[PDB]
Order: sequence, then structure tokens, then C-alpha cells
Amino acid sequence: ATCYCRTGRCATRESLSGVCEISGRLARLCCR
Amino acid sequence: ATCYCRTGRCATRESLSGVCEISGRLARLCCR
Amino acid sequence: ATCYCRTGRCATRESLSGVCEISGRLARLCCR
Ligand SMILES: [Ca+2]
Ligand SMILES: [Cl-]
Ligand SMILES: [Cl-]
Ligand SMILES: [Cl-]
Ligand SMILES: [Cl-]
Ligand SMILES: [Cl-]
Ligand SMILES: [Cl-]
Repeated sequence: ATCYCRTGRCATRESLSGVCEISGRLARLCCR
Repeated sequence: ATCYCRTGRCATRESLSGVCEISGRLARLCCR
Repeated sequence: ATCYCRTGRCATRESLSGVCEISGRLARLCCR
């Protein structure tokens, strides 16, 4: 899948799909 | 629900209910 | 169980068994 670790809500074609971290802080994993 | 992100054990009327972070370190989510 | 919070893959006799943190960054929990 194509995924991004996001500061913001998942993009329209994406779904919240797990957990990642940005600088050690929990963040949305967004996948399409 | 009423929840707090705790350094300590959940208070008496609270239950461990998920995961949060305090300054980027995993911590207890306590809810009542 | 005997567990370690690892930067690397779990050792041969170990299995990935949960999540821990090293300096506030998610890491493998490896247990045997
Ligand atoms: Ca963290
Ligand atoms: Cl983002
Ligand atoms: Cl988690
Ligand atoms: Cl507790
Ligand atoms: Cl290690
Ligand atoms: Cl492994
Ligand atoms: Cl791996």
C-alpha cells in the first residue's frame, strides 16, 4: 500500500491504517 | 468519558482504557 | 517471560511480542 505518516487528517483517498511516529510522537498512519 | 493521561496508576474510580503520551513517552490513559 | 526492548531484529530464540520505547521512540519488544 501507499502510506504516509501524517500530522493532519488522512487525505480524501486515504484511510487511517495504523500508528507511526513523527519525532517520537504518535501520529496517524494514512494509507491508500 | 472523562479521561486523563497519567504518570501514575489510574485512580480508584478510573480504568486503564488506552494509550497516550506524555512528552512523547507512552503513558496510561485512565478513564471514568 | 524474558524480554528485551530492541533496536534490532529479535534474536533467534526470541519472538516479537509487543511494543516498547527507546528514548521515546517505538521499538520491538522481543521475548523468549
Ligand atoms: Ca513516543
Ligand atoms: Cl501530513
Ligand atoms: Cl500502540
Ligand atoms: Cl492502573
Ligand atoms: Cl537490541
Ligand atoms: Cl524480528
Ligand atoms: Cl524486521
